[PDB]
Amino acid sequence: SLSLIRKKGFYKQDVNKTAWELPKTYVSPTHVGSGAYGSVCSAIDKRSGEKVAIKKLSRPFQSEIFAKRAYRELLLLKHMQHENVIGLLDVFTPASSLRNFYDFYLVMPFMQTDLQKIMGLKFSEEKIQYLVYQMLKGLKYIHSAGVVHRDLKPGNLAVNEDCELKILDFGLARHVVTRWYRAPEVILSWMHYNQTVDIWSVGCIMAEMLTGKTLFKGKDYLDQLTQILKVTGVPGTEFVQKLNDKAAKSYIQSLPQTPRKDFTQLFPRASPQAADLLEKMLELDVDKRLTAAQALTHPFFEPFRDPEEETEAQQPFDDSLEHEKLTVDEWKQHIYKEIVNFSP
Repeated sequence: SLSLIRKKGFYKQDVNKTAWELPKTYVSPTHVGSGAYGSVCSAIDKRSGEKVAIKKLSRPFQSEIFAKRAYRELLLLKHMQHENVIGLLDVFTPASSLRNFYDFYLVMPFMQTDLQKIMGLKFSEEKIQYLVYQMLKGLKYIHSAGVVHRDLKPGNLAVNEDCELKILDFGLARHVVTRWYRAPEVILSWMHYNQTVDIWSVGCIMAEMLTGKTLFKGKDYLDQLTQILKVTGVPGTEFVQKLNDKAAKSYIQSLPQTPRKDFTQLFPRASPQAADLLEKMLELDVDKRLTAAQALTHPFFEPFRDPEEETEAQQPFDDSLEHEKLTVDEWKQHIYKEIVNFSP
């Protein structure tokens, strides 16, 4: 039938030449940024005076790829409940029914910036301890739900002036590069992957926080990896045997063999505990590399460690449609049901 819900509950405003339609409680929408999949405004929840981030999905029903990604993102954001993992305060559409459903919005905690904006500056070790501790807590959590990031980089780590950290954009890897944060087994596919793909990235980010320099930077990854392995050395026959390719085998065999790792030449100014953690995270062998839960027990983190904060997901993340192909309309119908049944 006919209804006044929409006109009473929502207002329209142009922000960054894009039409936004928001519930009346969210005021003063201000452009923050844009990507391929959405755009973000900050707004004030007038009920409390608090700042939130609102993401308008960008034409999510233009293709199956976009619609499926929007679905999986919504599901992930709804499932995760951890302080170091970005989550949902609200989702809504202006539409009163499925018939009229074309647009939706995600409401999230506002974070002023991200680590990419700070890279190049040398961080004090206590700042590294606190920020990397938060990264690992967040990873422990998503990993416990069966979710991996797989594309962790400074741009994906939201931070504020108090060094609070949230992880963004996890679980969407299956849905141009000169600085390389992905695990070598992911970039070069030379070995089976596990959840410690994200621990390698933490290592690269921590290395960069320490020195001010990107660890792997240049046109060709393998050439940049070599520069480091020439200084650091590689693991032995137990590692080489796991390699899925004899050309990868020859590459590793041609590098210096070093029984015990020592990142002293690599990071001369790094404290002993920093260097030791770096060595255990920046580990080529995927079975030897620390998990998040293991890295959290490292003495590097003692000044900030609170085991109670190191939670796990109560339930595994469930996405039966992960490998499915549906039409745009079928993805839309699945998304709509998830918006309607949302509750904070």
